[PDB]
Amino acid sequence: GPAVGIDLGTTYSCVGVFQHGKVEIIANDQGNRTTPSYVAFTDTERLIGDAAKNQVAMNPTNTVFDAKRLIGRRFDDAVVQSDMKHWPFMVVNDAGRPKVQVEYKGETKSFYPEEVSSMVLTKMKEIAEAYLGKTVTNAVVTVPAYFNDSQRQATKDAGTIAGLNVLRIINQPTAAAIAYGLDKKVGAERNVLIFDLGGGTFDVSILTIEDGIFEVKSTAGDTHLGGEDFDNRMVNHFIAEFKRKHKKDISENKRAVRRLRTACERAKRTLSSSTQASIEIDSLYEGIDFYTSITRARFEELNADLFRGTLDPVEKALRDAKLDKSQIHDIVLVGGSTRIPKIQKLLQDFFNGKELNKSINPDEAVAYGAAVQAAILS
Ligand SMILES: Nc1ncnc2c1ncn2[C@@H]1O[C@H](COP(=O)(O)OP(=O)(O)O)[C@@H](O)[C@H]1O
Ligand SMILES: [Mg+2]
Repeated sequence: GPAVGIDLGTTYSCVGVFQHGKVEIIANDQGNRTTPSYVAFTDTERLIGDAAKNQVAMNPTNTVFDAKRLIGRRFDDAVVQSDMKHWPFMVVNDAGRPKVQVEYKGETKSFYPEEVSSMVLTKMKEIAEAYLGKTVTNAVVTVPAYFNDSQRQATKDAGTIAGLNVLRIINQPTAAAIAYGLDKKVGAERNVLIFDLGGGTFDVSILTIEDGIFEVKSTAGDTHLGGEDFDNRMVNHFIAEFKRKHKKDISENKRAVRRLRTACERAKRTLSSSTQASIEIDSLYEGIDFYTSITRARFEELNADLFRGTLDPVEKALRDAKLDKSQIHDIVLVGGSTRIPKIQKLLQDFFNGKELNKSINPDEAVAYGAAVQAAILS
């Protein structure tokens, strides 16, 4: 069976395979080309991917996500301490190692973060296998450039327990560059900036490629800035609107909020191609159907400060790598949030009209690159 490339993301994962000189990003059962990094446990089953995310609103304590934030980390870790204050599922301490605790089939169980990630990895494997019609064994999995030895180990382990022979763990920025062929030798040093604005993390990496050898000169970003924050701005906006028209605050009702957030995320996606989108939610609060809409203009202004602040980490990355705007040769967009028109305008204006590399869907770029690398490695 061919070796596959797997992008194990914080919010979404994606799998691609290199066949006949072309890379194919494989779609799941629901036809999506990316699958949520979600796992859910119920009375009767274990849900993974779309099925898991599609039921979070009613099973918050038993629906796990953000496992990538825990992987390879300790319970005492300040990061873990801060983060766990925001998850509806519980994190327990098992001899210094953090574990997620859920109720599966009425019984209480706990999993190490690598076990949860292995579940998502298993889903990608069977998605590839379904498509290929053959067993998938070898794989190249990607990881952020900033992951340390423990995090890389844990990611590798998540793979082995998923029945995957991890050929190699390569950095996400490097994978993105390989997708565009920016790794080909042109007899000269090339500086490339990877702008990765995903579902929950933002990362800016500056790579220097010489003779086909990558060198991460600098990196910057924010581990808590992503498409989720954009959705939230919309949510808070609609909560206020609902209160105006119906004099009813729905903030307390967790289900109404979660359903609204789902509708916002979807509208947001439409806003990247259309200038307006409608939100049609039946019986949002009590028996009130919430029918409304948003314009791209309004969306842009709701997140103006967030979008704009995106340039700060870019300036920082530049100065650390000791380069001027003019010195970077290529700029590649990675992450689902980069499909947002305002973000593309903003970055391009910053780089004085420089063209952006974005022919490959940004949320598929890393998987795409990993597949090519998997191919050569086999
Ligand atoms: N058309 C789009 N416009 C804006 N955001 C989008 C669009 N398509 C996907 N997204 C967003 O991208 C994020 C997913 O990013 P992705 O790169 O797939 O994952 P990850 O950050 O997990 O690596 C989500 O916040 C999703 O709403
Ligand atoms: Mg990503």
